[PDB]
Amino acid sequence: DDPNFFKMVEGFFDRGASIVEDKLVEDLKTRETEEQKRNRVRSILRIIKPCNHVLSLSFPIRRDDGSWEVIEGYRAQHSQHRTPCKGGIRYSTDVSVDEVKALASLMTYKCAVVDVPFGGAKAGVKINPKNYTDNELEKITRRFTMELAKKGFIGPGVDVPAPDMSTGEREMSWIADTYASTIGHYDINAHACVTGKPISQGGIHGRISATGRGVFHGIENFINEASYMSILGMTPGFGDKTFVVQGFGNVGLHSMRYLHRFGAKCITVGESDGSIWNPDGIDPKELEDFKLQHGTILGFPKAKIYEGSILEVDCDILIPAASEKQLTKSNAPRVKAKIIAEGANGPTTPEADKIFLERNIMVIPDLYLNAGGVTVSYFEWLNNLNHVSYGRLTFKYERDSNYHLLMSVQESLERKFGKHGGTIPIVPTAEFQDRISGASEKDIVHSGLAYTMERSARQIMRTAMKYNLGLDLRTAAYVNAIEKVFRVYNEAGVTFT
Amino acid sequence: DDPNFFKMVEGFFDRGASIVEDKLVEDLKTRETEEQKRNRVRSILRIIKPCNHVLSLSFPIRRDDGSWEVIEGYRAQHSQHRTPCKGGIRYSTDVSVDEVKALASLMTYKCAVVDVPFGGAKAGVKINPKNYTDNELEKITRRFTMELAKKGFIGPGVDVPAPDMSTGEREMSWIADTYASTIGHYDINAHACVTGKPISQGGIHGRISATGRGVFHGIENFINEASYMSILGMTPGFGDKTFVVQGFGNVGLHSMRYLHRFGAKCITVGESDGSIWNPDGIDPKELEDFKLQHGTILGFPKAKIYEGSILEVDCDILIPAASEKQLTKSNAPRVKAKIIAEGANGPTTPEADKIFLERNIMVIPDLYLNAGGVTVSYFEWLNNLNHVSYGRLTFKYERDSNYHLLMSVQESLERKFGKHGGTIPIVPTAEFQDRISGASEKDIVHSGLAYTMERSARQIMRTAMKYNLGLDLRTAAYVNAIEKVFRVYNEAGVTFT
Amino acid sequence: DDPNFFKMVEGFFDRGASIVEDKLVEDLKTRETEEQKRNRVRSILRIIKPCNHVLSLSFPIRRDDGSWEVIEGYRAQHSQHRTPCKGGIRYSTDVSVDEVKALASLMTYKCAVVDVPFGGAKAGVKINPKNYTDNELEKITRRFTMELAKKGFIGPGVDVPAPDMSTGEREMSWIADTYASTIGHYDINAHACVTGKPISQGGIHGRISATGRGVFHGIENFINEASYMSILGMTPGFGDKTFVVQGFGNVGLHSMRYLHRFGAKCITVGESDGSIWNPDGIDPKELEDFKLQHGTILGFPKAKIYEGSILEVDCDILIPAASEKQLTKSNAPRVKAKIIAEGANGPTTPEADKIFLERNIMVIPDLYLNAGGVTVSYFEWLNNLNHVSYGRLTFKYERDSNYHLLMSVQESLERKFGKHGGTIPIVPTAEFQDRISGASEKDIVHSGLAYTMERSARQIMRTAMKYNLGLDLRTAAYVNAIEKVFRVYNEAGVTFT
Ligand SMILES: NC(=O)C1=CN([C@@H]2O[C@H](COP(=O)(O)OP(=O)(O)OC[C@H]3O[C@@H](n4cnc5c(N)ncnc54)[C@H](O)[C@@H]3O)[C@@H](O)[C@H]2O)C=CC1
Ligand SMILES: NC(=O)C1=CN([C@@H]2O[C@H](COP(=O)(O)OP(=O)(O)OC[C@H]3O[C@@H](n4cnc5c(N)ncnc54)[C@H](O)[C@@H]3O)[C@@H](O)[C@H]2O)C=CC1
Ligand SMILES: NC(=O)C1=CN([C@@H]2O[C@H](COP(=O)(O)OP(=O)(O)OC[C@H]3O[C@@H](n4cnc5c(N)ncnc54)[C@H](O)[C@@H]3O)[C@@H](O)[C@H]2O)C=CC1
Ligand SMILES: NC(=O)C1=CN([C@@H]2O[C@H](COP(=O)(O)OP(=O)(O)OC[C@H]3O[C@@H](n4cnc5c(N)ncnc54)[C@H](O)[C@@H]3O)[C@@H](O)[C@H]2O)C=CC1
Ligand SMILES: NC(=O)C1=CN([C@@H]2O[C@H](COP(=O)(O)OP(=O)(O)OC[C@H]3O[C@@H](n4cnc5c(N)ncnc54)[C@H](O)[C@@H]3O)[C@@H](O)[C@H]2O)C=CC1
Ligand SMILES: NC(=O)C1=CN([C@@H]2O[C@H](COP(=O)(O)OP(=O)(O)OC[C@H]3O[C@@H](n4cnc5c(N)ncnc54)[C@H](O)[C@@H]3O)[C@@H](O)[C@H]2O)C=CC1
Ligand SMILES: Nc1nc2c(ncn2[C@@H]2O[C@H](COP(=O)(O)OP(=O)(O)OP(=O)(O)O)[C@@H](O)[C@H]2O)c(=O)[nH]1
Ligand SMILES: Nc1nc2c(ncn2[C@@H]2O[C@H](COP(=O)(O)OP(=O)(O)OP(=O)(O)O)[C@@H](O)[C@H]2O)c(=O)[nH]1
Ligand SMILES: Nc1nc2c(ncn2[C@@H]2O[C@H](COP(=O)(O)OP(=O)(O)OP(=O)(O)O)[C@@H](O)[C@H]2O)c(=O)[nH]1
Repeated sequence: DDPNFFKMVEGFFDRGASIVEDKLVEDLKTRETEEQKRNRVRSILRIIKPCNHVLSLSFPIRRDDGSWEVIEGYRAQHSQHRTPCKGGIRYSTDVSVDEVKALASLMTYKCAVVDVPFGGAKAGVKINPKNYTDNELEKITRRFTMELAKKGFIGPGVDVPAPDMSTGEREMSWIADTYASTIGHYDINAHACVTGKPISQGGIHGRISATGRGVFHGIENFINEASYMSILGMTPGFGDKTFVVQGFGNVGLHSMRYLHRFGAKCITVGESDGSIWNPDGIDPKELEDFKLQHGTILGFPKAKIYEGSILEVDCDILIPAASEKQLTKSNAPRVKAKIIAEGANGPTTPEADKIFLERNIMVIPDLYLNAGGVTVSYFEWLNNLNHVSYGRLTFKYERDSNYHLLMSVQESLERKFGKHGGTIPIVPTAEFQDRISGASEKDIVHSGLAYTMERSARQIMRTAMKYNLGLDLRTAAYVNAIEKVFRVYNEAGVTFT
Repeated sequence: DDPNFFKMVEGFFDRGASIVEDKLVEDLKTRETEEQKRNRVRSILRIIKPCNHVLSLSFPIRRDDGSWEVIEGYRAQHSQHRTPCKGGIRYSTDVSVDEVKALASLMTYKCAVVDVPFGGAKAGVKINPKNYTDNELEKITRRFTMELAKKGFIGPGVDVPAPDMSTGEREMSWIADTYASTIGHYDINAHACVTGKPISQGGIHGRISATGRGVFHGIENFINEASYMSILGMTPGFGDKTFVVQGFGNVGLHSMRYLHRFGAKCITVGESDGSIWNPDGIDPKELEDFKLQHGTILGFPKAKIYEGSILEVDCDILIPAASEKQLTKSNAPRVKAKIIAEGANGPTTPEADKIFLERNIMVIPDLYLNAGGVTVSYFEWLNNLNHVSYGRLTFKYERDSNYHLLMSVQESLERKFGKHGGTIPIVPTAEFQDRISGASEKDIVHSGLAYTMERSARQIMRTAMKYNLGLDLRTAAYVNAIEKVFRVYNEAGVTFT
Repeated sequence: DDPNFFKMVEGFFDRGASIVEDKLVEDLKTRETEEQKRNRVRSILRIIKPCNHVLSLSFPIRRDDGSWEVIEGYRAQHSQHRTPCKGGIRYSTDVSVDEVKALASLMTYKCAVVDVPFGGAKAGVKINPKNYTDNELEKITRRFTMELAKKGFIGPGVDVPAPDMSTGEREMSWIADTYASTIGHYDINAHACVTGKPISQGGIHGRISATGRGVFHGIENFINEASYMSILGMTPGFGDKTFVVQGFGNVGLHSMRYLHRFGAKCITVGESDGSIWNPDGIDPKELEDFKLQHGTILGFPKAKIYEGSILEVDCDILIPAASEKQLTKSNAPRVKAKIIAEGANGPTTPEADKIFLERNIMVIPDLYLNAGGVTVSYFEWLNNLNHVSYGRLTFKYERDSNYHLLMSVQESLERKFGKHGGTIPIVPTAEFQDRISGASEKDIVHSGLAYTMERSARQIMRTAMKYNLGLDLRTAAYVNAIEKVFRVYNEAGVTFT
């Protein structure tokens, strides 16, 4: 059980088309024959599936010891029905076009599941950042954008890179600075070419913790749904149950704190080295220190090394957040859990899905969970496309206008019950007192994220009941994804051909 | 005491770096040695200080008598950490690269003190507009932009000119029309290349009086601060004290009315010709007529000519708003005032500062006062970048929604106290009645300006206490300025070098 | 014996580097250590070898029956040391990135062997032109350029497509017309984006027969070299020996006529269907008719069907001109020939080379033979980059000036021997009479091609003796190729890295 990662995501898309194909002909309003309309649907589905562009590079670089190297680099743009196309830049010696093509596809559907205006994209670099000088990573990241930009694969109108595995705000700043100063110098939207930038360079409050909140608001939108918890046989709530984490990195890290702050007791955590198992809870603050002190989660003196993979650890909510294809046909029989959230991108093989549906354990699709990161990188790309600190124009104004609603209510009452002259004191609460001056930059993020992953969780529930998919929310997700991208191709007069 | 105007502003920047350098190493989070980190700070400070681009021109023109002339023209772009770069266009026979370089620097800090997304810039033209036909000024202004545009010094992504000395809305319209019709024709943001345009050409309510409000809200934010007025030995309030004005032009003019309407009695006013001294108040309306009738503030029959410079006149609030370096080591001993506001750009020599701190008289930095003009020209550049009359989308909607808050409150009460059926009339006040339909174009200006210069006045107070700078708010201003521009260079991975 | 076609061409490049590496260190003039210089050479060699860009596409098309299809399309740009990059566009259901990458590499060396200023490139389309309407091929070819152009893979400054397998002047006209009218409309060099265009659309006399002349002048430059014919044991001349042809298409066709007109008796010919064997000669005119009448070379009533592959036919000069990898380890033992020319691109597997060197049969590298086609498509790209019919400016002038050389010689003699008054008639010959008006468009082609493949044949001979490669001219060719591309990288300061 190790399919070509692109043949796998295609496999999910397949079961999606196998169910939509019927409810999609009846919504096609053209005037043709029944079979003809189906010969129209299946055709458009064959256009969605493949990637529309897969660039492939090679970089002469000069390492600090003067020697040269080549660096294969990739970038796919899955679909063009929606511009621009976002997608992270991954640094790993395990990246390939067969991987990038699929990760590129997912973000075409992630962005469709959470209603974000972007096509899919993804860029890889065969590289191990743990090997190279922090000068060499600059000469590599800047060259990698110099190559893309001149071939039309970076720019606020075509593609928007983003952080991903083994990349952070450090790299994303090198990109925005190279693009702004070479190609899109005159363009007013220069700095808006990448997301995940540092705050001082045009970022957004909580771009790092963005994905974590995703995993959080996702789990919350289901744990607090009794219709499934009655099936899974658990309790709506967090402090009553626990969870584990694969891949203590950005997702895994912030998936903890936001899920740790509400009573859910993070049992264990692991990484490429080993596992750290404590059935009583690990402080996400303290462990975060060792990643900056001891280089690994190992040695953590408030837990122990675990002779076994996290995926088999007894818990309540499994969260693979480290790499692809981790759960598989050989790990599925030994999960011993109830819910498998997904921070990583397609961490479950399609063979293991049936076993999970068979074992009666709910799998929440990665299309829905790690989509939080996108929906915040959208606010960033949209922040620095308007050139204004959101809400700055109307801080002093909203603060005044609200002080005149409450006043008018007061002045109005002091004429009806004011016969005694009694001063009715209409004053804000503690909560409203914060929201007087309006929506600050952080407020729309903590809301626009919690809202985007509210509508999405419904549209997934609303579908899985319409088609009776039970706990295969994944298939229900692709249905909502495919139905949306279809109406774009259908009405667009797909081509000039 | 007549330093090179660029060696002067550098001198202020110096005393700024001399205090930040310590509290800035500890905020640098890189992993190096102490001395190394200081070898990193001082280096970045040497990058901020100089101008990154100083163009220099020469114009063949054809005067109306057919003769040719050359016209030296300058433009500096101080820093590029923030695009675009705004900066006025000054017409004076006293402009030079040594001047423009410094005025360019100030606006890099002005924009940093009031948190406005622009680098600094400034453009000069060795010219005397009082000499040339109002046709020749067009052939000069249009040629001056034709030259800049083709070399990448005008355009909504690089630079945005603005009014300044001896230029008004007349000139700024010639620029926007030349740029829109030659270089950026196809660009959607063509007309957004300059600010200070006429309203019919995309201006903003009160762009002329914008700078005056700055000087006003600045003074107000300090006069109403007892912590200093206890030191200066005066009273928080305006009608109890007076003020004078140097340079009756745009700043000086509107600095009067907005400071005249609140009881502060404008004692005198002067210009290149002479002074007009009346210890009982000059009507800013009446005097404004003579500038359009008698060509000068002289002859004003409700005052007298003053055999002396304004800077020595007895008053309470001195406002130099005419030119640079006016106060100096020779004028400082004879100020006879309490507060010296600054409408002009660096009207005080650094030598006179010590004398002012010694004489125990508070000097409000020009970085803070005339920054109002920028913060409104930002709203303009941001108005005509969105292509919509701000608030037009939601006039009829907010008006309705507010009529349903007040109604719901009424309908809610008529069920609790409505046992008598008594019609509770929840109706807006007089004030709220204006703010029903929402934020109009003028409302955000009168607020966004009053708000921007609220946060700034605090950050300056908040610093001058943290470092104990007493009344040298100027040094406190640069500290806040330098700390902000530093975090941009620091995190940006300053160069690809 | 069926290596990955890119692992094969790499294999030749390898044996090339294995011999140059020594004679290339001594020509490196930098000041380093011996081993260091070798750590510099091997590094640059690792930069040359891989492709710098390999795009990959997918086309929604609308077949005439209304159904949709996807069409994978590829394009590689091997190297960028020389812009633009030429390369054909092949239509075949057997194309893939693993093929295009190598064919792209060859043209980086072809162009280096014949000193033509282009990097390598190649574009494929998984398609069978024998299946689609001649309308559908237009909707496919135009879309394929629309996709490339917007991503910077067509244009006289980056890439220049050209005819190749299953494409002719029909397709190349659709490309030039689509590019000229969409992307490079304003560009003055629009129509110069592709070569192989029809004459009326900016072609060159004999662009079709261009490659054939290549195969001809190549063979001639060796057959008339006794130094090898003494080794091979044959006779310098054509009418005394015969030859066969694989792949009667463009190359194979015109390889016949130009080699048929000089006595060499074309024995047989074959194609995807079958062979046509006549040991007495096939009229290239008559057989050309059946390709336009009977759809195949079969049925040709002046020969017979041959139960066997051409590659084993007894002859004197074998010319595979149909596809890749035709000769191989299984066909090498049964060649029964003396010289194997190569019209096709790498039609010989590296394993069969040793067998050919062992069997003492000379293999002429495809790098040298089919390079004629490029050297004419260069004249085209250079014709329509100058916007003038070459030689038109000086037809009437050269005709006059020559009539004054011959006259002056006459007038000069009629003073020395003119004592008798005898009219010396200095008049042109028959041959010169043609070349009076100068170099017409066709003359430079028939010369610039015959000349380009003169210098190249020497530099290959001049190398194979310097290094004693005997009859492995192929390895001698790559040596001259690598030595040239190396001096470009070496001196260029290879990167900004
Ligand atoms: N971080 C983000 O912004 C986003 C991340 N994701 C997904 O989340 C996943 C992880 O987040 P990242 O930020 O990439 O974390 P990261 O970039 O910090 O690295 C993940 C960590 O997991 C560990 N790990 C990697 N492979 C492993 C394996 N096979 N077994 C055990 N441990 C392993 C590594 O030590 C690494 O520290 C990624 O796979 C990505 O697909 C998706 C969207 C946004
Ligand atoms: N290089 C570029 O083109 C960049 C452009 N931008 C744009 O600027 C706007 C900034 O808004 P926000 O940062 O959200 O406001 P904000 O109030 O969130 O500002 C965040 C930080 O930026 C600093 N800052 C503000 N103005 C500055 C200036 N003129 N110079 C140096 N530092 C300054 C402030 O001190 C604050 O610490 C964004 O909308 C973005 O579109 C932002 C970053 C880089
Ligand atoms: N007006 C604006 O939009 C802004 C102005 N400023 C600063 O405000 C100052 C004045 O405002 P402007 O609009 O330029 O005024 P303005 O362009 O109307 O001219 C200033 C007036 O002051 C008088 N004056 C000039 N030099 C003088 C001297 N040495 N002694 C006595 N009188 C003199 C002149 O007669 C002139 O009428 C300028 O120096 C400029 O740096 C700063 C930001 C924006
Ligand atoms: N040349 C250009 O490209 C210009 C573009 N603009 C853009 O147009 C927008 C206009 O909004 P505001 O002026 O703030 O609205 P507004 O309500 O403030 O309009 C101000 C004046 O413009 C006049 N006006 C409005 N639409 C007009 C039209 N179609 N033709 C002639 N006059 C008209 C109105 O009568 C009004 O007196 C701005 O956002 C600006 O971005 C503005 C000026 C010039
Ligand atoms: N024609 C040109 O302009 C140039 C051609 N070449 C090379 O010359 C070769 C042939 O020239 P083209 O113009 O492509 O000819 P073409 O495009 O007319 O087709 C070649 C012919 O050979 C036959 N053929 C193909 N594969 C075969 C196989 N496996 N067995 C038997 N017969 C087969 C086909 O029936 C076809 O008619 C190509 O492989 C190409 O690499 C190289 C440079 C320029
Ligand atoms: N669409 C475009 O931009 C094209 C531009 N060109 C340029 O035009 C130049 C033409 O030179 P050659 O064709 O080598 O000269 P040529 O003497 O070889 O002309 C070849 C044919 O073109 C025809 N022709 C010449 N001028 C014409 C015109 N104004 N309208 C229609 N047909 C005409 C002639 O009758 C002749 O049959 C080339 O240098 C090429 O650069 C050529 C073809 C297409
Ligand atoms: N690595 C790390 N990041 C943190 C930590 N605390 C907060 N952050 C991030 O830094 C940002 C600033 O935190 P706050 O000032 O508390 O604002 P906030 O958004 O209310 O913080 P949260 O509610 O925890 O998301 C947050 O949005 C988080 O994304 C922490 O302890 N460790
Ligand atoms: N030169 C000059 N300008 C004026 C005068 N009165 C108003 N203005 C400017 O013209 C604009 C229109 O004035 P109003 O209709 O009163 O609107 P406003 O913003 O409430 O006016 P103010 O509150 O005085 O700023 C104002 O914003 C001022 O900038 C005046 O008497 N003389
Ligand atoms: N298919 C085909 N093409 C031909 C034939 N004869 C000539 N051509 C091509 O058409 C062009 C015009 O031929 P010519 O007028 O004889 O000029 P040319 O260049 O002297 O012809 P060649 O010397 O045979 O190359 C030639 O350059 C050939 O490329 C032919 O019989 N069949």
